[PDB]
Amino acid sequence: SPNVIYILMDDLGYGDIGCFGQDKIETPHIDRLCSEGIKLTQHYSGSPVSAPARCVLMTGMHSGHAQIRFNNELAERGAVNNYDSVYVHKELEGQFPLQANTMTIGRMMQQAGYTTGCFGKWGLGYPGSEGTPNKQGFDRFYGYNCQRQSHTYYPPFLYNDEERVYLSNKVTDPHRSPLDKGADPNDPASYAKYTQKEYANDLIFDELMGFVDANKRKPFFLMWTTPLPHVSLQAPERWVQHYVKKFGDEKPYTGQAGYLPCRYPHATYAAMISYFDEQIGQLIEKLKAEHLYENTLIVFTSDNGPTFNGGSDSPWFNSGGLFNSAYGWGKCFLHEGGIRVPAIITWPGKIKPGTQSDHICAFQDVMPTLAELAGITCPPTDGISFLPTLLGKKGKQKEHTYLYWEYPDPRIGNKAIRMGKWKGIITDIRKGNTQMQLYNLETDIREEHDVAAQHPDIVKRFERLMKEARNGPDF
Ligand SMILES: [Ca+2]
Repeated sequence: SPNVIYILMDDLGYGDIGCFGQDKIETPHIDRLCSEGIKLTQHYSGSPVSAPARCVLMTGMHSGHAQIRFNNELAERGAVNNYDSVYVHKELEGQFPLQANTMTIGRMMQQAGYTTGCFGKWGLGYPGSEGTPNKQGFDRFYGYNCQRQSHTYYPPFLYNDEERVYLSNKVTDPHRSPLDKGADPNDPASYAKYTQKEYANDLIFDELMGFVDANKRKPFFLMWTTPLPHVSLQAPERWVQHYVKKFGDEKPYTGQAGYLPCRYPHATYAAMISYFDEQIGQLIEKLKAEHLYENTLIVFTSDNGPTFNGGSDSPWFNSGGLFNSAYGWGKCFLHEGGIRVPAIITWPGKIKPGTQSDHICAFQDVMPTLAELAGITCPPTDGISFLPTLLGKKGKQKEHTYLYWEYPDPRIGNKAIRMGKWKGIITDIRKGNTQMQLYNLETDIREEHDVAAQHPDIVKRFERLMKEARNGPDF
């Protein structure tokens, strides 16, 4: 029974990595990983935003049954959106917590005899709540507790388990740090203030690598929940200048769509993804040097589809790959562009290299996949193990009747069903819309041609399945 490294990136689109068609952003170590394992082409998140995605991944329940179904900042506590206030008052930090005793994949692997660690970003409970990493199946945690904190990669502090660790970085509000009055928006000098002493991704990595060196002769389950490449656009100058030389000059980003200004927004979005690629490069080198590559299975995926704000340019990178990535089609919506995420798994000598499965699976399935892989009775779950697909024995791969998603955000409100080629969405639910859009993913992968009027029988089946699939108060 092997080691597991579950690498989860943040707002990385279907087509943001070379082996899913990315032309501009170099992902050598990620492509090398693909070439040495199975590429999943119909792998879905729990949600088109972070907290419910990670809730589904951890709990093994789908977005219609899950504890957390939207990004909930608990603003009743006070000035949660003020970074000065959050620096002083940890009671204002982070997001709605998981309940105490919640069976998470971390806790499952723990009572399976695995040393467990999470490194990067949490988002599933505020400091001192019953939902902190260390109380939710993780022996070890390091990085951002809070999704709002990670909006800057030079934060004033991070967490080492339950304790804060203060950094040589001035407290900033990345939503309220415009360019100095009458600074030339075309001079890189005017952006220098968005680079401080300690880049969070450096620290998170040093600590993840320390955890590996610490547990090399032990069975370990390690989740690398990096906040990259979530905006703001901050990356080492080495990696930025690589892409300024490649892409050439470009219009500066001056914060029009929130987060920090950025002189070279394209070059910097690339730099961010290549920087992280290179970290994966060093991890693999260490696994090999410590003779662990053969006994270590590795997942690489993204928590949701690509974004529309913060100086991101998803259309220019075609970050959605097969799917549209403009606002409405990606992050925050149940269009394929937002919920389908690139997925790679390697287990050398067990998984077959250079292979591909189009098996329909999702974050729910990760719990039972790990339970089967670890030889342990699976807790209750909405998941179906996809270990049979990983090991080439399609003959014993159970299939979902259908997949359900709901994102009951306060503004819009979204429910969706996939069942074979048929993909139904109800959006604008908050505005009182009950009308379903129906897409044939086999003839219409970009979901640009509603055919709900032509299949009243399928719409009705889907309407009933949406009622059966879900728990809790409706919206
Ligand atoms: Ca995300």
